[PDB]
Amino acid sequence: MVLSEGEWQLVLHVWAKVEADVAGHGQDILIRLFKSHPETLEKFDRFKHLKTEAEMKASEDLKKHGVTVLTGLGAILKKKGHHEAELKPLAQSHATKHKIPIKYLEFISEAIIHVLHSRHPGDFGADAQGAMNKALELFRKDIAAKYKELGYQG
Ligand SMILES: Cc1cccc(/C=N/c2ccccc2/N=C/c2cccc(C)c2O)c1O
Ligand SMILES: [Fe+3]
Repeated sequence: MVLSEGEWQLVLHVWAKVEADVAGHGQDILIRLFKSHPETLEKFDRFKHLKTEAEMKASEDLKKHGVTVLTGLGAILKKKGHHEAELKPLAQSHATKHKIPIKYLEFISEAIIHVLHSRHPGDFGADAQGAMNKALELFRKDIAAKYKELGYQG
């Protein structure tokens, strides 16, 4: 995977917008994920009992997790591919502690793209979506590499 500097700038430009409302984007993304793929909700004992979108929107645990996810992802994206230091811990944790399959990472990537488009349609066009897709694909491929290294067939 390789993005042009221009593509990385499209990614960082839209992320600056995500940063103006991290919690809101986080909620939208996780709600999208849980509604699109209900099985992923089973991984959170703290709010796996959430059912309606109203319950999800009112959940402090869901909101907090969305902030954790986007804060971590933002740190990785800003490295423009040179994210070994930030990605290693995330990978090991997801493989040995959380046991998150690669397919789940694919699902959340879909949700991220969808929400960014929904909230920033005037700027998150085909070029930016393509760039973010490549960025998240690189992210997933590098996580998969760490997984395989530790024997976790996620
Ligand atoms: C993508 C991403 C970027 C930055 C940080 C994270 C943090 N993930 C977690 C942190 C603590 C505990 C659990 C985490 N992830 C759980 C999880 C559950 C279902 C589906 C997916 C897909 C998950 O990553 C993250 O998942
Ligand atoms: Fe996670």
